[PDB]
Amino acid sequence: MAVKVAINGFGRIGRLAFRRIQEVEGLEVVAVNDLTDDDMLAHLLKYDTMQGRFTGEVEVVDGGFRVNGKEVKSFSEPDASKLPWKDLNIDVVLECTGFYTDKDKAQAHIEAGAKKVLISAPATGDLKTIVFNTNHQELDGSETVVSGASCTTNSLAPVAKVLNDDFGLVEGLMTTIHAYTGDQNTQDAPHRKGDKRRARAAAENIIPNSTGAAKAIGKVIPEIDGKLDGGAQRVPVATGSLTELTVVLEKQDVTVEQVNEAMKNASNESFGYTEDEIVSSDVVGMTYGSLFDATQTRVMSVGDRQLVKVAAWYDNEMSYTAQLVRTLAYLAELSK
Amino acid sequence: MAVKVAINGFGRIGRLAFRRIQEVEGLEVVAVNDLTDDDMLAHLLKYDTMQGRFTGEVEVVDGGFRVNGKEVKSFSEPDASKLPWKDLNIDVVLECTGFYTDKDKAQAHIEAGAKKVLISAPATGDLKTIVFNTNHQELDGSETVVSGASCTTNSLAPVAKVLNDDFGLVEGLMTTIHAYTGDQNTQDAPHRKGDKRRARAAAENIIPNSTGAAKAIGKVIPEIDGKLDGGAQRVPVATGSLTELTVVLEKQDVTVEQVNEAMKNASNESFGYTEDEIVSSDVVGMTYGSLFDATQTRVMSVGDRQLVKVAAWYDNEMSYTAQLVRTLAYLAELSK
Amino acid sequence: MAVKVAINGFGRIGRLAFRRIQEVEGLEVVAVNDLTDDDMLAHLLKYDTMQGRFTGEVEVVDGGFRVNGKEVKSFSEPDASKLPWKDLNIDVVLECTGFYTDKDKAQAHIEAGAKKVLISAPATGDLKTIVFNTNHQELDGSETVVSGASCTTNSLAPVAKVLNDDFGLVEGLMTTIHAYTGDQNTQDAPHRKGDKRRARAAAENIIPNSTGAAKAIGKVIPEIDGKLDGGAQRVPVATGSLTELTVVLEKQDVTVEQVNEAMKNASNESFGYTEDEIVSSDVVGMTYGSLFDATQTRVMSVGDRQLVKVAAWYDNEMSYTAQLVRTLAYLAELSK
Amino acid sequence: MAVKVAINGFGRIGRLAFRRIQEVEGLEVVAVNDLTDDDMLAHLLKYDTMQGRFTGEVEVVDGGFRVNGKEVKSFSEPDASKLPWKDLNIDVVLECTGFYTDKDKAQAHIEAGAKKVLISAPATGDLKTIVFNTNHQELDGSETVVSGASCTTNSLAPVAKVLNDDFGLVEGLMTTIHAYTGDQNTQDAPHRKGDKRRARAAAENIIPNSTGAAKAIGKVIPEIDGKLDGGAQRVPVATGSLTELTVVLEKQDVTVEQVNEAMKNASNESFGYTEDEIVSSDVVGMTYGSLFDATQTRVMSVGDRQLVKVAAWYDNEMSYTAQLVRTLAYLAELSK
Ligand SMILES: NC(=O)c1ccc[n+]([C@@H]2O[C@H](COP(=O)([O-])OP(=O)(O)OC[C@H]3O[C@@H](n4cnc5c(N)ncnc54)[C@H](O)[C@@H]3O)[C@@H](O)[C@H]2O)c1
Ligand SMILES: NC(=O)c1ccc[n+]([C@@H]2O[C@H](COP(=O)([O-])OP(=O)(O)OC[C@H]3O[C@@H](n4cnc5c(N)ncnc54)[C@H](O)[C@@H]3O)[C@@H](O)[C@H]2O)c1
Ligand SMILES: NC(=O)c1ccc[n+]([C@@H]2O[C@H](COP(=O)([O-])OP(=O)(O)OC[C@H]3O[C@@H](n4cnc5c(N)ncnc54)[C@H](O)[C@@H]3O)[C@@H](O)[C@H]2O)c1
Ligand SMILES: NC(=O)c1ccc[n+]([C@@H]2O[C@H](COP(=O)([O-])OP(=O)(O)OC[C@H]3O[C@@H](n4cnc5c(N)ncnc54)[C@H](O)[C@@H]3O)[C@@H](O)[C@H]2O)c1
Repeated sequence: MAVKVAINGFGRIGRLAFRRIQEVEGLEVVAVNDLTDDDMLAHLLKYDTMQGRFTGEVEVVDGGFRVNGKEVKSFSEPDASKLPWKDLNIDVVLECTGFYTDKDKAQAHIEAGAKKVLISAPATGDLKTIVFNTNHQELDGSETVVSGASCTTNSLAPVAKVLNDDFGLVEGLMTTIHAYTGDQNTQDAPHRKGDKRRARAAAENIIPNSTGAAKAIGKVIPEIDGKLDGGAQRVPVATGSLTELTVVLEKQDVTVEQVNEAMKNASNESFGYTEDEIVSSDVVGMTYGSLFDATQTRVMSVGDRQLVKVAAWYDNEMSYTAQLVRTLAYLAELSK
Repeated sequence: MAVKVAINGFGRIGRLAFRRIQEVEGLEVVAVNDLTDDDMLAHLLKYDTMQGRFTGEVEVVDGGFRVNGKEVKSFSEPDASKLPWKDLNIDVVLECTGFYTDKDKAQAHIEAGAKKVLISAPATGDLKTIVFNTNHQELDGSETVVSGASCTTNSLAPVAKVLNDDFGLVEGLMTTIHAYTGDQNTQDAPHRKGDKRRARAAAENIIPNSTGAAKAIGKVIPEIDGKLDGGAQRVPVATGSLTELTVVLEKQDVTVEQVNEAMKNASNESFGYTEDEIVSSDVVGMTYGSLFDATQTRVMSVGDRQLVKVAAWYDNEMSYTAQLVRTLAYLAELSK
Repeated sequence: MAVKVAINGFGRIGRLAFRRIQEVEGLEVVAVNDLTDDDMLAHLLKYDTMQGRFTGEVEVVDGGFRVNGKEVKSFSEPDASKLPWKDLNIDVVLECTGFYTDKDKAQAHIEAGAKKVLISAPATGDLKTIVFNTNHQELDGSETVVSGASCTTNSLAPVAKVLNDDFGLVEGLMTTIHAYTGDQNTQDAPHRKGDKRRARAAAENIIPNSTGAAKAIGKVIPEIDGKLDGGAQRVPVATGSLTELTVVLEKQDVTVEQVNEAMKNASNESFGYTEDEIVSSDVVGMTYGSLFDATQTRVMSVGDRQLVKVAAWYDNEMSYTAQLVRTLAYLAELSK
Repeated sequence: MAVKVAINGFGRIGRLAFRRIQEVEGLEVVAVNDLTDDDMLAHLLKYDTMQGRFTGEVEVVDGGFRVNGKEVKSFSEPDASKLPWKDLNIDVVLECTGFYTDKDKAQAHIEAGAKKVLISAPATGDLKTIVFNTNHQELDGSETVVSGASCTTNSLAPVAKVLNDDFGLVEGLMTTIHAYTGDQNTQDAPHRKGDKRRARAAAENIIPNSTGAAKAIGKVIPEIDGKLDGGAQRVPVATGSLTELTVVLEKQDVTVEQVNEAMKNASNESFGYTEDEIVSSDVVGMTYGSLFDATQTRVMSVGDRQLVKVAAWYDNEMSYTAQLVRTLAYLAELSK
């Protein structure tokens, strides 16, 4: 029998993690918690605007919903500490609500009976922040709370690591041209968090916004802590994003071909490499955490001084989710 | 000195009502209530994605904000019954939160000290529902709570009235191809009201939805109560909407020219008439409650049996708001 | 060996017909003609914004491109009469350029050597217009030029037939809320055809437009010729469309349940039936020609007089394409 | 009497240039040329998706259209060399077709009888490239063909000049997150220029693309020739754009406040300054060629090595047009 997973917050990441977990043996979602009725949950699992119809069968049943014959218990409890995790034998909670993004707060799940908690976002507190295939080996299995970092962090980390390992990273600035997300308002309206830019119509604007991804890349790659920073422009695509990274390197006389070859060599199931002139919708549903795009590599040289820019695609939904589920699996396998 | 208006809910309609009130003498907004800080409020008044920069000067001051030298007191009180309306001499509350859409609930403003309440939506309970220039003369000045109807009701009313007055309305069905609004989710997510369609990405879908507009047109035009019904398709424009009305008329041998001439004759500052082949973005900001579009008139005749279809544009924002503020002005003038 | 297909115009419908043909045994595309280089053709086959990555392998070769090991000859010839159809043994041309939508013009392919021509649109001239599973049996195999009708015609036909067969169709009007297409301008600009509405920014507007679908439904269902008419509102989704049909029926005391059951009974691989509260993106990629949506049925009754409204979803792209390919297959099978 | 202007290509820039010219005394548009009928031209002048209704009156007359009582002659001649510029006394052609972007080609207008040509784009050949208020004083009045550079170049120039003048520009890389434009396809289709990216659905994608803006900034600012490079991401807003510039400076220990103060001091009617948290739709219609946005300034410092990033907004339409008309006015004034 599988590792028993409970998803807290059946949102974009929660539901896609659910879908992704269907295709990973030894992981089962036995429970889902949100703030809504079961008809809504089943409906949002079946139908997904950007990610497509769920392929299996979804049925509403007493106390939850059944997916391909398998019963998922569901709950409507805003306070995680009151969830029946001890009774259900939860091995790991995928904390995907956006409201427990901190070690202390996530501990609610451990009190409620979960053995571990993996947060679908950056989190404050004394915990590890993990981008799979960049630093997942920093896990030893004894962690009770882990962060899977952010989508952007997952797109950035393998890129920054190659730049650092192969060229020496001096410093850099990043912009992610990022799809709009649920914390953005549909029409211009007050924003819960006081952000005057997330306050504006999501799908009608280029919207500058913050992110920690680059500032907190040091949590994932300690040897470059403090060397990156940058922000985001939220733009009107519902999913699919691009990280542009502009860097100063230690190596001199760096060429486009050298940067690209180095990226290619470091490719794996988390870090994709393409030379095709693709655009954002081509990466919707992709399971790479980061797709390095060699067509966008630039090297500006003035005398002995070089700036190097690179760009990596990610589906800020599915790319992140696939990374999150890998980390989940690995976290489980090490714990047993 | 002016009629003293308080806007409850500085939302899309609230803020646009504020802007529209700036250009109507004898009306002042002296107070605004919402659920946010003053920086947000001032910012959302200044900048508006679809409706353009606010032309005057907006400044944050102690206890509110100043618009062109005029002080607006602001509040952060989700329970209307606790607002200082008595102390401020509120003559009318523009109820624009979407949460007091019922005579009894809106009564909280009366208890708080407001003389009158006008609700920016259809509302249940023993009150009048008013589309300016279609039934505003049903007001006598003694009403304490009034509904300004919906945007769709305001687009539909003058059209249905002409159809009825001039041709006899037997029955009809309506569809409004309607811009998305703030009650719709940015990304597929749980919907507060359990509506599986309003739950979906607002700007990425054709989304079928309900409305009362047609079913409750009887509140505005009693002589055609129960003769209309229909729904909405929410589509990805951030504002600007079209109402398509398909009717069976008692008059025989009706022609396109007849329908069109009849609409033109009935035109005023609430009901515009056009023969130009416009599209939705051409009516953004317009102050007609309803723009009859003659180019879309159709008459299908099979023997003696005719179906007649017409279409009317409205800016679900500014068109409704202009109607609302006319009704507010009139309600005030009759009260004195 | 398969029926030998040439696709003229590797556009939206051309490429999707290509994809669809890959999964239908006894049909092969041996030739493609457009107005561009092979790199472009291959690229647009591989990547598709709304329809997803092509699953197989696509490679540019000398004189064309190779798909999963199979060679496709390609051409760049604007005058179809000059195509090497005789030399290539073309059994059927999928005419998908939008520029040969007439029997006489399409004859260019017969002169160039193709045995038959099937047009991806309504076409003038002495030829048959075919919606698969509604009137495809009107084909005997001796036709040299055939039209596959339009996307709208395919969504409307099975619906209209069931209304007529089961209830008696007196008359009706139709609106399709339709995704924007390639003959719509990106930004407001002159339009090649003089259409002041198709001239406007496709993805920023609700745009009223014509269609023949309903006026020429008589070509597909002769027994209701002249009884339907209507138009379109083009809206900003890149694909996925909805047909609303409002009708007068002969049968009295018709209920929603009756209309819905009658539609359900008529369902097949061309005509789907759903009771789920889906939205346009849920039909992207679907292969039904028409998805009847029971949640949108309405019956308006005033005394003895009834209006009945129904709505059917279609992917104006894939739904039409799947229909087109079925008709192509059938046309081939009857010819041999 | 005014400088007699003829607009070649009544497109986005052409029509907006027309509108802008209505509010600049001593400039008249007496003639317009495009590839379409007068009804379309007049319609597209009246109605504008992003830029709003034309305020004055537009009327179709014999041989052109009348704007506020003033006759504009119109033509339908793809070959500029055949235009009746001698007969009409054209002082300056605003070359806005996108098809004459080269000194030699634009010379067709001089042969046709125009005294001068100003091109609404970067242009090859022996001519000056002008960004108003950055290098317009490089004009002496004897030029017959001039380029007004690109929208991006206009947003970047005043920024780059300040960085250079005040800090010493070593090198930099730029990204413009740019609104989609008319040479982008509506749906994925072959692209006239073989660009596999401009080939994609303009409003559904983040689309990487080239620009010369930065590489040819050296035409406008010769003292920094060859020190900048960069590209674009076309995203789904219909207008309004942001230029991010990441730079290495000679001055050490630069702060955010220094960069911002430096930008503020250089502000004028071409180069605006804001500290407001605006978004793209807030700059639609603005007449600054560049709006420097202080909220986005970043300085990354690792020991003694700094990267400085800044961003300036521009309405790629109206910002560019306003700059183009300023350069037109000035070019005329010096010529007389
Ligand atoms: N959308 C993305 O690109 C993306 C990518 C990576 C990481 N993330 C992170 O994942 C988290 C969620 O993001 P999302 O886009 O899935 O958001 P979402 O809003 O789609 O989903 C959050 C869900 O949590 C539910 N919820 C809220 N409070 C709850 C409570 N206390 N108890 C139970 N359920 C509750 C909501 O009802 C909602 O369904 C955030 O921290 C976010 O930053 C998002
Ligand atoms: N938007 C339209 O096109 C449209 C048209 C006509 C009528 N309406 C109606 O107007 C009302 C508001 O619409 P909107 O589009 O402006 O929505 P919105 O979300 O912009 O406005 C809601 C505003 O009210 C505030 N609010 C919510 N609860 C509150 C509380 N109890 N106390 C104080 N403030 C509170 C919110 O913070 C927000 O500012 C709804 O009834 C809606 O149906 C909307
Ligand atoms: N939803 C839809 O877009 C859809 C659905 C049903 C039917 N149709 C019809 O099918 C046809 C094609 O539709 P589409 O959207 O795929 O077209 P499209 O705009 O994508 O382009 C069709 C292709 O024809 C090519 N072509 C090849 N030879 C040509 C020549 N001789 N002249 C002109 N073009 C040539 C063009 O380059 C283009 O790639 C049209 O008749 C259309 O109305 C489209
Ligand atoms: N943001 C912008 O759209 C923008 C900004 C700066 C510069 N520009 C540049 O200005 C130019 C115009 O751009 P646009 O956006 O207005 O393009 P557009 O397609 O909107 O307008 C081009 C117009 O020229 C017409 N035309 C008239 N005579 C022609 C002929 N002889 N041959 C070919 N076409 C003819 C076309 O019908 C069309 O209306 C291009 O160089 C473009 O790069 C565009």
